[PDB]
Amino acid sequence: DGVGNASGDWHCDSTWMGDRVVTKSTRTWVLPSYNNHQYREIKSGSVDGSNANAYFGYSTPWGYFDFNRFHSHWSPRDWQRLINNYWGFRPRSLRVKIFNIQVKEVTVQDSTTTIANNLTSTVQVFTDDDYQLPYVVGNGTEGCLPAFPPQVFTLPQYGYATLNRDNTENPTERSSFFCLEYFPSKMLRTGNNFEFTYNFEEVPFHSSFAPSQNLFKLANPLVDQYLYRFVSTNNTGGVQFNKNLAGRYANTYKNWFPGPMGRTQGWNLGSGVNRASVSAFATTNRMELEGASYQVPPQPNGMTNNLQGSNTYALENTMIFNSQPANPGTTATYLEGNMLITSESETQPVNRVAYNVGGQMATNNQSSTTAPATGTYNLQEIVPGSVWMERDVYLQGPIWAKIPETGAHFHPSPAMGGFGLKHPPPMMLIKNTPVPGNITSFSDVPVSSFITQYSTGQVTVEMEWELKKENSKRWNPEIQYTNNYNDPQFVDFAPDSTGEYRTTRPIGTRYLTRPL
Amino acid sequence: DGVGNASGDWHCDSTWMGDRVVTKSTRTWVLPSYNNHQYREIKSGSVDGSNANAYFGYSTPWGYFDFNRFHSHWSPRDWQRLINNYWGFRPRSLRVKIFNIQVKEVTVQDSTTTIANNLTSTVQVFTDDDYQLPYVVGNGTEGCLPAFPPQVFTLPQYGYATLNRDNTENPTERSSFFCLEYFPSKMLRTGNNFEFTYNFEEVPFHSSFAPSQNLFKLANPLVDQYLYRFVSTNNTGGVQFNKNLAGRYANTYKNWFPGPMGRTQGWNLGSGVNRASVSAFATTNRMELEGASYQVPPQPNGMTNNLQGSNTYALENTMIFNSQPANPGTTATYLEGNMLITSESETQPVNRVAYNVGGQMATNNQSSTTAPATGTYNLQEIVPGSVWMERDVYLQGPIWAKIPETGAHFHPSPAMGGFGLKHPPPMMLIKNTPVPGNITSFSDVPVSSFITQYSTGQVTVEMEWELKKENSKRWNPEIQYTNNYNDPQFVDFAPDSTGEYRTTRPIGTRYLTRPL
Amino acid sequence: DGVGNASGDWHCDSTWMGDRVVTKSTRTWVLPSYNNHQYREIKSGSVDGSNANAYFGYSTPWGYFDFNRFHSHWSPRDWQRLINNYWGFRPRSLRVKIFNIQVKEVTVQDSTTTIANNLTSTVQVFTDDDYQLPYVVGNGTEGCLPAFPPQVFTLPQYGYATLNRDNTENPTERSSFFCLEYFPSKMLRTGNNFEFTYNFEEVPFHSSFAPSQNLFKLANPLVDQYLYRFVSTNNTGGVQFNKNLAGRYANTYKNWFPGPMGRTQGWNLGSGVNRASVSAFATTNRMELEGASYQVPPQPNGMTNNLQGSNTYALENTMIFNSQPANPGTTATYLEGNMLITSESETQPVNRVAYNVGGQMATNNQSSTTAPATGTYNLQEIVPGSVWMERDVYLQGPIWAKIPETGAHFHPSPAMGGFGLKHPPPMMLIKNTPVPGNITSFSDVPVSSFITQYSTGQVTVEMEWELKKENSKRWNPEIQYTNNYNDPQFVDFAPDSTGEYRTTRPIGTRYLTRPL
Repeated sequence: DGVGNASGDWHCDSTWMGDRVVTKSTRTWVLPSYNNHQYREIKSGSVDGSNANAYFGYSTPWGYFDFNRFHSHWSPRDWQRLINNYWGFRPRSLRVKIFNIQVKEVTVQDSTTTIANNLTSTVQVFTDDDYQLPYVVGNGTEGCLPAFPPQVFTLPQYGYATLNRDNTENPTERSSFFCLEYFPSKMLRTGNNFEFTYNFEEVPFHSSFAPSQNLFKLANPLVDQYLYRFVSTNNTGGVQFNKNLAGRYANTYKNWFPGPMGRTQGWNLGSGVNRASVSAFATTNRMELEGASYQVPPQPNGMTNNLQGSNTYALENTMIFNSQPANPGTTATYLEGNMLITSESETQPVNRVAYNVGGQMATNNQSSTTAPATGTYNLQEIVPGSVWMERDVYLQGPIWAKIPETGAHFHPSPAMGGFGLKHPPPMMLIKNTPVPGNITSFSDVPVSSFITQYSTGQVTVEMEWELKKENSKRWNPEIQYTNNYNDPQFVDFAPDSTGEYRTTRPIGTRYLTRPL
Repeated sequence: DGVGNASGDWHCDSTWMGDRVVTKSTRTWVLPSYNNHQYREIKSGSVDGSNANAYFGYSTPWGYFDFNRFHSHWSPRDWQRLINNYWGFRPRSLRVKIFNIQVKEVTVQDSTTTIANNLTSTVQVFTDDDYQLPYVVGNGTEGCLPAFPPQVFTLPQYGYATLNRDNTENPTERSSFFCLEYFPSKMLRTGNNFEFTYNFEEVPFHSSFAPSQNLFKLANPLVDQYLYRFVSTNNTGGVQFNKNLAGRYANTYKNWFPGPMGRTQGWNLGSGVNRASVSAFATTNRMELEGASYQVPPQPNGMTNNLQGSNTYALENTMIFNSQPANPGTTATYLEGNMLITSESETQPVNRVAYNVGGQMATNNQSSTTAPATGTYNLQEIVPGSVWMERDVYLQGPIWAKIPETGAHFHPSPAMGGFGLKHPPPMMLIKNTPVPGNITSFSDVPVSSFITQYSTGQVTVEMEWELKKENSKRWNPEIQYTNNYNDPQFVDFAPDSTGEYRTTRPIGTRYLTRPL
Repeated sequence: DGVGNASGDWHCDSTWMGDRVVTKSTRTWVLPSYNNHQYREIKSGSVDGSNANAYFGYSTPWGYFDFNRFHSHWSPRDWQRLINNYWGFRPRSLRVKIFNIQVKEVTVQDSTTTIANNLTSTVQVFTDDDYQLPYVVGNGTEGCLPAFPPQVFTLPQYGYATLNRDNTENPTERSSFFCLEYFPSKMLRTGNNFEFTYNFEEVPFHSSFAPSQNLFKLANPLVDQYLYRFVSTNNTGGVQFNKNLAGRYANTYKNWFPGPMGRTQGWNLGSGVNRASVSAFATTNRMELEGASYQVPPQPNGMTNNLQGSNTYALENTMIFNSQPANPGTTATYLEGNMLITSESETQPVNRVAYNVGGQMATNNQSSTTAPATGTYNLQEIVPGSVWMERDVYLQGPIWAKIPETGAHFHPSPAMGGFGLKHPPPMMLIKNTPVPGNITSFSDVPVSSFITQYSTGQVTVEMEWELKKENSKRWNPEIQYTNNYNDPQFVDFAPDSTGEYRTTRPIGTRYLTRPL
């Protein structure tokens, strides 16, 4: 339309309408001109003594919008309203809007650096709707819409790794290059706006409740089982049985089993002595792939990293966030006091404890001459009639992940939590259209001098979520997420005296309970 | 209606109508007044040297109807008619009826103990249709409708365990209390009756056939494979191949694999020496959960506990029933002569043997200096292209189990056999409405003196089952379940001279065969 | 619309149409960027030796429009036309418009500080229609549309106090943070405008008349009462009566009583000696709240601060304005010559005098041995059959106050005068949308460098008022507000030689009289 008319309005809200809730968020973004308008091939060799660190890829001059964190859509208080009242939820639709664009030209003649706005410049924008480009959004990386609405953010630069050859920096004949200018995009001048809608594919509700019963003790403690059990042999070797009594859960027959587990190492937070001067890496859990060794946090779903009322944590089975945002490439050594360490202790009635052995079993064949022997195991995968709880979602965590296209997968639920999607919300890429400097003669060699500039604008995301109403018959009152602080020095989830947003705790999702 | 009119009739039957069969059972039940009308919080610490035995829960004054045993619906002879002719079956619907109620008041003045009937007293009854209460029915516990129709049974008391804290008797802030009087129930006087219907959710047919072929020998024994195999290296290290010949099953290429296995210990029944003076517990298979060690019979599906024509049994992978019903809390040491030990030997062509190693595999990397080494394994979970047979159903065993609500499970088929249901037949609870004794003054303190009483009545269950017709082209005659006894001293599955029902053998379900 | 077209026109007017009068005001406002775009948590401890001064709250980067002063809508001359002719009035509707916006960018490179206009920048605007935010408008604070139409004003910064803990600067777990960007707002570029309408809820007319009779002397001075009164006891103790004569008002029986009073201290203005070297604070009237002592001017309604034709003023029961506007945070010691001290002397026939005792009453029980004793009181609250006059409204005073939501209040009429409203004219907030400076690299840390800028525009308020026509039968002429000055050196309510607006007197509202 025009220069003196606004292309959209500010919307931040939450509208609860029974079975649905609609969240809206608007933020102000700024977009730098990345790479100075060109593609570069980026690469690395073996860094920090690990060739799993090697890669080969491309950085592009595009930036993208990333809103795959819950705090980008939920306020602390609406999150509390959700986890204290519902049993589950899932995303239904998405609507995005980019508007009020402003391109600024920057000129640094004689160290004066003046910023003027360029009314005729454009930004290009497109969404990759067929998933033809490497999807980098759901991998726990930075650059999402901020938690707090008044914050202004920088869009991150799009880049991707393709195939490297033999754990070195070199490409292979299969490494691909994707040119993003090879997709159709819209061009927007200062009076233009971009709009985009999306519907999620039917996914299972997240389970925002904790189990009120232990999986191995579902039998009625008042009645005995009509099943018996082998309990020994007499002085001659003949077998003897005993009836499974009422409430002797250590012996009853079971119908269901706990989920898969792979033992992780346990460390003590706060009080609780640990081995001094250790170097985690050398002894962490790894998986090999293409000849290299990778750490695999947070480990696959089906375990619990903490046992309620204990300070031992299987740290690599844990999501660890920082209480605040950090600068790029920081190598500082943070301590427990700076972190937001999550705990999955409310799944312990169903998920095995990560730092303990998973059980034991027969190692030999007993005979008149050999005594029965058993041996414990450290890992155990899926068996039939197995049940576990998926990892929890936090307000500061990720909403979805793309399920990789390979044609074969098992139980597509991402290790970091959230929804696993075949076709997730498409990537939205954006860049400042290049504007050439003063060029006076002809050359077949591509132009390399540009006017420096950047853009800024507003972005609105509108998500509809479907809720699963809590339907309990528990008599006594439940546990609820509550604002409880002893002698607060500042309000949590609010700006402090400096104006910086504070958050002292990770807020999970399981407060309500249910009988198994 | 009224005192002198009966509220229902007696129905026991079986109606076969092609693809369906409808069973009806009526029994006479008696209901004691449990706990003297009050809820109690029950609990236990570490019993028998195992804190997996600890719990915290509640007993209620309610009793419930449990008809989750096949012999509650099938006569020995109809069961035989089913397993000798069909390939499978599954439950379709359920209809329950409680009628002809009679409340009796018991007065023990001067050691005379007279029983009179109280025409104005009620029983309360309800079904938990939304599964809001801890479901205790499918956990192999006692108190089901009896096998034999003339038997009168006592309804069991409803109780449940909730969460205990740290393997001790104490509750946690998440432990829940469920008050059952907090549901809507019907009240029945002597002229009233209760009726309830239910439809099962589409489940897979049980497979009542044994495989006529071994899974590893599905190739035609007359033709060779067009695939080759590595057979050695020559004096220089160069690799050599050999064609896979006709009928050399030890080498053919396979497409499918046997199901998951976890080695269990094997013991000899009858003839066959075992290690003398053993104490099973210390070396049985265990799974850890919340810091405690639990035995897990019958182990997960996918194994066979016995090898046909052998007396070695992997006893913990076995369902062991008693030939007769036992008294509550018996600590007697039964011998093989008293038991009904089931055998899954007819799945051996597809399921690995529980007391043997599961296979072996590469442990190193061979080179000119090291010889290839291999190591056996004792457990192996699911892999792709795995096939196994679920555990069999017995006439004296369980029909269904509730699949626990956790949001994540794999292959919901219960270890003890039967159908795994998301929404199983709802629990039916019943209790004698309390009647206060002589109270002459007012008190804010709840009444604690009641008239003692009990009730009795009839209960009819009507189930429709769908059958899968056997469609074989086998030429020679099949194996059938048959009444074969050498010199019977009494008729089996009949009352003896005392009037007590006899059953000398577990009747499984696989007699018919099928080619894989 | 566009850059070269104006978004609205200038309207200043007054249209009298019988029973209604419509006022319109347009002003030019300027809006600074407050706090540099961020929220800050502001707080204070015990200041000036009083912990009632402690608080905890938040300043925001928003500013707001405040038109809750009568002089924002009335000219001195229309005010005179209102108070000389009507008996009352009340507000009926409100219409607001913000237009002709202009955002200016300010750059201070090399001490040149140049101001350019930025055609693409926005201001955000919204009205809090559900009263979800702390309402700070009706609390006698600065920043309203100016009295004189040519004046340009700065919008004040929105801030609020929430709960502090124990009269200290610390918050409590109940202290709330309100993010204003969490409401939906409009964005306006230089061609846009915002419009908003509101209807007041039916309120009682203000009473702009003075009583022509004294409340205790409503009886006809020509007739005696048919009631008698106790006047003494004879030498034996027997009681004696006397008839209440005609016009002896000191004794008649009364039907109605004066309003509530709490004694305030009286000081002499002009001529009239006061105690020398006093420090008011230590002896002013206070109310305790949460453990702290607060001064409570102007005291609750129902008293008169001055007795007509006297120079004694109960200064804390008085509204004291300054003859001119002052700078922020001035600690100057003003003298009577600089003030506009209001007087409520025209309510004296009905309201008790604040610096005098309120009356007296029985303190003992007389008997043959004790003489009747009495004791005066300093405070007396509401009794049944009590009548008083509310405080007057001045041209330089406040129009409305929000009645606090607590569920319980008595006679919601604000101490400072005006209308008390359940749902008052919603707050209108406005801010300059932030525009980021030159950002060249990505960071997850929020942007903190902005282009400095400010905005300006016009604002039009249109209020409809309903009038109550004066309907007197007084014969002789009334008192009227009149422009009377002996030897004027300058015209009052006009700009002086410097161009600054002068106002030498507070203009109340009661000139007309009425018989009680």
